[PDB]
Amino acid sequence: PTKLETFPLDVLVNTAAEDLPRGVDPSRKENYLSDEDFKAVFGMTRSAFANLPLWKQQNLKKEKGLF
Repeated sequence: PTKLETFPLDVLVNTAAEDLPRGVDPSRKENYLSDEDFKAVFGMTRSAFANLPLWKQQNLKKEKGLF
């Protein structure tokens, strides 16, 4: 698919789901973080995160306000 746009961490954490930017899926907020923000928040590669069990992906996001 088309490369996703990048959005600041605070926009993703503070904006209600229905108020988010066009193209932004609130169930996949981590995919819109810049590489710098993703690395800082999750401390692992995107592929590594995507390969984790769903419960773990969700739990890590919950502790960061990204779920």
